[PDB]
Amino acid sequence: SGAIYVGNYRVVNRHLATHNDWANLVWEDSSRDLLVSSTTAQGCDTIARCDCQTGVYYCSSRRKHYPVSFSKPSLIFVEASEYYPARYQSHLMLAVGHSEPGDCGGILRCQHGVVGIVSTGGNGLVGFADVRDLLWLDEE
Ligand SMILES: COc1ccccc1CC(=O)N1C[C@@H](C(N)=O)CC[C@@H]1C
Ligand SMILES: COc1ccccc1CC(=O)N1C[C@@H](C(N)=O)CC[C@@H]1C
Ligand SMILES: [Zn+2]
Repeated sequence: SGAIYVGNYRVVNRHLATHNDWANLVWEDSSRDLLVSSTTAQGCDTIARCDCQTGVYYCSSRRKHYPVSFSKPSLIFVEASEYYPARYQSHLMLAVGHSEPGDCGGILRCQHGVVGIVSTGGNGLVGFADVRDLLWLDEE
């Protein structure tokens, strides 16, 4: 679990969105595993606007913050699950690092701010949904 709080937006994995999130929907994209809902309180996060390939992410299944090198956002095939059939997930970045299904929502940060959130994983791999291209999160 986990979410990003920027201005009056809450960014969550779409598969973990609540019914309140859906009632207050701003934007969602199933192919990205993202959903953004509106908030009443202002959050304390800043979104990175950069092409960084290094950073640190939080791993709940280890209670640890790990430094990582990660790939560029791309279309990556993700196996079928209880939330989606097998498909290409877009804007995904992979890294060698520990993850388990419950780690989704863990934030990845670089020196410029929030880069994305854990969305996928594998045997010694972790995948992050990028948020740096969503320029509108910084305004309106
Ligand atoms: C001190 O946190 C970090 C430091 C470096 C890099 C990453 C983090 C994680 C982070 O930003 N978290 C943990 C977070 C989560 N959902 O992963 C809950 C809220 C909070 C905003
Ligand atoms: C962090 O996730 C894992 C880590 C290790 C092993 C397996 C997983 C699970 C995983 O990849 N997904 C993909 C996710 C999606 N974005 O389509 C929905 C289902 C499930 C939460
Ligand atoms: Zn950066």
